[PDB]
Amino acid sequence: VNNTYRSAQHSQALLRGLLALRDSGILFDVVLVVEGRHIEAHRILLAASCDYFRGMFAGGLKEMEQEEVLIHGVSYNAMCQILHFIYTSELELSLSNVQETLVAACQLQIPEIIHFCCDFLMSWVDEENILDVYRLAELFDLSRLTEQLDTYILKNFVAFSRTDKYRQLPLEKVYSLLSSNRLEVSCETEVYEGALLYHYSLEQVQSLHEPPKLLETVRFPLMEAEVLQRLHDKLDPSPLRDTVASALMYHRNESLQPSLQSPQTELRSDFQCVVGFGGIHSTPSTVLSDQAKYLNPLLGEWKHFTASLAPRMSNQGIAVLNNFVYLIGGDNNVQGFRAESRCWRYDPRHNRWFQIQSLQQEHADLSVCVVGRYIYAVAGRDYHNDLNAVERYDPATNSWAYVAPLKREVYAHAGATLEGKMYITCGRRGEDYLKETHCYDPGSNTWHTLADGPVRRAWHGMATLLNKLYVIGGSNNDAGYRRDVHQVACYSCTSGQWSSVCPLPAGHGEPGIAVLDNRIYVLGGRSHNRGSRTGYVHIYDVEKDCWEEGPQLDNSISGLAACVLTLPRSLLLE
Amino acid sequence: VNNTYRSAQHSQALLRGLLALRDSGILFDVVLVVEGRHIEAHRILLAASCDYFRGMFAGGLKEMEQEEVLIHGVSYNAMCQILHFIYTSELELSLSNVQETLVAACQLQIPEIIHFCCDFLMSWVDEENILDVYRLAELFDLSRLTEQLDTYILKNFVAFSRTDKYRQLPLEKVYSLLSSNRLEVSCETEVYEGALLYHYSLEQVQPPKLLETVRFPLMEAEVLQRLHDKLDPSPLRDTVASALMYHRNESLQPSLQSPQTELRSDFQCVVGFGGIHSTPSTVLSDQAKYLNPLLGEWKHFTASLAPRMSNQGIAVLNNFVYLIGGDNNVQGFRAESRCWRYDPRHNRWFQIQSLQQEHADLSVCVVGRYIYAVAGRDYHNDLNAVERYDPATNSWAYVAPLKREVYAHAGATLEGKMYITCGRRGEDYLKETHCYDPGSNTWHTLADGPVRRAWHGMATLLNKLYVIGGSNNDAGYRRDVHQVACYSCTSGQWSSVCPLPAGHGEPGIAVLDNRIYVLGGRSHNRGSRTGYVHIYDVEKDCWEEGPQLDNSISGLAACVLTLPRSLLLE
Repeated sequence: VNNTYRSAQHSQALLRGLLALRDSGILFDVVLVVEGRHIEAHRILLAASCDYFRGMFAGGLKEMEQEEVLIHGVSYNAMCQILHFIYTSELELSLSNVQETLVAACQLQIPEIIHFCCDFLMSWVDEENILDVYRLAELFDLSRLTEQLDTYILKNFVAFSRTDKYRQLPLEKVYSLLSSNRLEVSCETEVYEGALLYHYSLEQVQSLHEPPKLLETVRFPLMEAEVLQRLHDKLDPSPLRDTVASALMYHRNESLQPSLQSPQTELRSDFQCVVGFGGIHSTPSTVLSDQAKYLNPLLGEWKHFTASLAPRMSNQGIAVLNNFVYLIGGDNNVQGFRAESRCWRYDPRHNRWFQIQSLQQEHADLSVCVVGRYIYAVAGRDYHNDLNAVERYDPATNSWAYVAPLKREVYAHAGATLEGKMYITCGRRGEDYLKETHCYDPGSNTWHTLADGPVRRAWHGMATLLNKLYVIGGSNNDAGYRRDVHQVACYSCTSGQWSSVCPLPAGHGEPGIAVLDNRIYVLGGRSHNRGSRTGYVHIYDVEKDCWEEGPQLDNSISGLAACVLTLPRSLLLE
Repeated sequence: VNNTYRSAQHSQALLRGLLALRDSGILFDVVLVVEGRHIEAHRILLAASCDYFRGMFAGGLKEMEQEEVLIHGVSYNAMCQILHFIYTSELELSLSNVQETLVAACQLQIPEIIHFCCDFLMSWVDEENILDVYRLAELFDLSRLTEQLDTYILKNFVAFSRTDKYRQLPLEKVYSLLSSNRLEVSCETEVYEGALLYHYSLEQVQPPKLLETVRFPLMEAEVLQRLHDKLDPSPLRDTVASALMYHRNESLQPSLQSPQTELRSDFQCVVGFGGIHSTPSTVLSDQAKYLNPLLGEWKHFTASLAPRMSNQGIAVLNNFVYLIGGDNNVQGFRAESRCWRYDPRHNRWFQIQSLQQEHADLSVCVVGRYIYAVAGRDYHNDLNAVERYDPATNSWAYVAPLKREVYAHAGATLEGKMYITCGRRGEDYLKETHCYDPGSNTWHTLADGPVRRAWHGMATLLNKLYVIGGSNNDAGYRRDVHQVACYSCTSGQWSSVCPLPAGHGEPGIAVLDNRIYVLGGRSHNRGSRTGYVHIYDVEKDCWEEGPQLDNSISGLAACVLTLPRSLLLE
């Protein structure tokens, strides 16, 4: 209790001394007189906040070496306002003096006070003072006022469309703002109405003869199919007609929609709230869940979502391509060994669903990584046993493309392509437990040597987090007994070294990779020591290097996987 | 409506500005020449560099507004220390700047500097620097290190007998520690010998007001009785004899209150033990954990032989509770055979004699020869036999009928005074409301309740009992009654309070530093008890998270006794 600390009450003592000196009419070093009115404040705090004011007050003239200080060749009102704002830490503005006060604060290099005043003015801006906001922002050129004005425009464009403010606003700026995928919109009809109001008189709307350039900013494929068809029915021959035809073709060819992507088919919404799909939860019975109810660590609470057309599959392989989550196969050995062939792919970005037919693949409980237009499948099993003959397939073309066969038979194992190279580690060839790890690169179409796991575990899948094999621990009876692995370490096979990563609090093989807010979150699996599924998950980031309590899942489940995707504002609206 | 935001890095900016002003060589307003030495510096920076300089030379007095300032007792060492502290922004002591600072601070008339030097010497006190530490302690004798110095002197009295630090050590603190009985000690055999050796020399073992300043009867006499028997005669032996009869007076513990039997400390709170919990949690409460305000949580401890009583009565009569039987049929009847009484004054508990009639959930006042109960009733039904409950004497005798027919009613001593509002004929709401005070044992005249409302939640509002609104099926829905009726004879005016969301029917009454807390309640809409505890302060006009009990029980008795060592240590 004798460590040297840092003084923090010196400023309070200095302010108290300055106030005592000022109240007694002594130690008058800085004096400001405005129209015969005297204002008392502590000059110590004011002179210690910025350097421009200190240099102006004490440049070295005769004013700084006398009881009375005179400022010649300067503006008395601006200097007095700046000094008052710096000393009293308050922004006293009016309906017409807001711009002058903001300019005075900016001249004093006060970011916090100026930003607070600008935010207060924006939040208390009347309709009759609309012209007093844009002009003030243009004249002041504040680093924060422009952003506040842009946010207000983006949030009140709907209200401005009805009023004449939309007409007064620049057309080029409005078009540029609409082009960016950040504006808050509800329906394509509203966007079209806003574009028409920007490109035509508001009174006229309440002229489609001339196709404006800003009309192309509206995403035709993102509109409703019926609405798009109705618009194209009366659409005259023009670039808008071509866009409508392209959108109609994309809608009618939804089977190959991912292969017919266009620059105008981009979404614009959220991106977090990872929503889990599938999986088998022991509580209250072994059934394939079809609801979207997860626990997003970023939000700090359980994720809320509505699963529409969610397939009833457990531990299904999840592959994300073109920002779309696809589920292929999926063993259901929890309720009994039975191979699953039917598979479906969802397209939340396109607001539709696709029934991707799957070919006859002799694999179960296998993970397929879609790298580019081709995919590779590893692990797998025969009809009643495991096998080492791994055959890949391409979901894009439903073709059984040839891939590198597995080095050893894998039972309930997984394999993912790290930096475009499939990796297989641990595993168990039936009763025998495999330990050698082979990283068969899909590009080379052959097996290759890879670094063995730091801990001699079995039935552990291979996952690629941050371009590294972030898998450690594992808990299964294939190691010899139901004994927990007391040694946990992260050995990067790609780098051939024990790269530093976040240690796993619990060891579980075949963990589902889930990245949210740059945090390596792994859940699911079963603990041999506990003799059941693990319902505890921790969301910790090695990069953050912060230890805290991760969100708890709603129920204990196994074989749950998730991926990063853009979520709509409807989920956050509830 | 202006607000003021202060950054946490402004101290560094102020220091940088002061350094820039000092290094500029300009903006000098005060010029002082002392001992023929001429320097240029800022007056504000110089004042802020030191601590006592700002309060001495910048106090706004006549000397602070003069060209020349007179300084007496200021040596070059003090100026060098101030300059070093200003330059390095560090304030600490070392092995080469300890004695010099203490010597130079004696003539500076700075109490803060002397106290800081004494604290630094105490934090760096070794066997080779005993004289310097003693000199620093004598120079300052800070009020914060006095207790530590006294404890160190007492624990090493053998060495302190010949050491000069004993004369400079505090005497009042040592005397207070010696007479104290709550001090942390792992034993009472070697500790007693050490205390005896510290207080008096070994030769004595083998007028003065300080000698009589020790309150032997107030402290624990159980361990000091043997020492006092062999000691000289004193008038403190009467308390030991008086307390001897209290061992065989467990039944009459509240009646045996004595002037020296006052309640030690004011550590009154709510303990999540006792009572019968039926809704909304089907878990029996057994952990007797006491919340620690220093720790902020009720840490678990070894609750060996803890008093486990179920559906026990709750009363506040001079920190002593007396009750007979127990009935909680409104929230679920539960037969129990364990009866416990909370007596923090005696720091002991005993099994009281069970009365013939199980009458409880009423107001018990420590008046007369025994505690009196207002009429009586069975566990859940009214009975034609009227008797008074006397658990202390276990005497079942017929009593006169009460003026108002009340069975299983609710009553408590609010703020140490008995009060009753409206009434209820058990679990069935009635139409006639009469306020009978259990303390007076008579139907005192009061204002008639215009609205048939009862079994509401009562809290401490305007230092008086107040019932506002209510929650029952008499209004036809689960709404709030706009009319609020409160009887405050002492206040003389109605106390406005927010309506109680949960009704309080025959619950335990607890006072914790004039802060009413409600656990459980009555929820007619849910068909069970309240699964959450909420406090609705009228002044706050908002819902705040109060102390959440471990078990959401209703009418759970609170026991105050000696806490476990692990629980006390938190």
